[PDB]
Amino acid sequence: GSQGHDTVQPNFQQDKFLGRWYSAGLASNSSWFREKKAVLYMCKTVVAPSTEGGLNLTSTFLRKNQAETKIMVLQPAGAPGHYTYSSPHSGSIHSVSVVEANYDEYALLFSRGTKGPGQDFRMATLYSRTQTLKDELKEKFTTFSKAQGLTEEDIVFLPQPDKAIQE
Ligand SMILES: CCCCC[C@H](O)/C=C/[C@@H]1[C@@H](C/C=C\CCCC(=O)O)[C@H]2CO[C@@H]1C2
Repeated sequence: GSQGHDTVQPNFQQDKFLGRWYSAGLASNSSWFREKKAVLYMCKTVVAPSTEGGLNLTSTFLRKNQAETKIMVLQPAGAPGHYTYSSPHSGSIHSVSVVEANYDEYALLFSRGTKGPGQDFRMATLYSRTQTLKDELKEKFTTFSKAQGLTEEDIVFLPQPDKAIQE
């Protein structure tokens, strides 16, 4: 048994976090998004400084089940472990918080969206800057998931891109 609503650890450092990253772990607290989460395998993800003085995470996946190519702009909001990025939904509204993240080790972020519609969807992204399995990151994210009420069908850990003939 376990419990927990959510929590963010202040003192975030984009200096040793911003940049290119490798897919390792992901999650989602949505019911409609999960139906699509099962079709998003490994790929490339890089976050660079936005032209508007912020952050821009560009995603890209070629071949293998599905080919993706998008980019979001994250802008800090008050606390260090709190930002927002115009996502898909007409008015593009999103919010993200750093539940932990370590220096030169790994980066973890939780993206939740709260809009009038009442979506109240959440997400957990794990970025590996080494391409290795971290016990702390694995345990911190996996466990933190319980507090975030993750979804077994929403979790995505560096899926195998053995999708052939999907050019
Ligand atoms: C609404 C916000 C969406 C943010 C998406 C995010 O910036 C992308 C993350 C990359 C994912 C693959 C990319 C796209 C999957 C799209 C699935 C879909 O068609 O809806 C996973 C592999 O590396 C990471 C985790």
